[PDB]
Amino acid sequence: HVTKRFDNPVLPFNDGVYFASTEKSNIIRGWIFGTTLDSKTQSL
Repeated sequence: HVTKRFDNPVLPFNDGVYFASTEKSNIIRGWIFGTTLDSKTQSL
């Protein structure tokens, strides 16, 4: 909060990705993966 630090940009997924999370309050909720993110393609 402090800046409000709303960090959540689109990032590439080249050949597999390592995600590490430090949490204390169950704040990260999920993940989305795909190509265009506009229902033109199939996304998960």
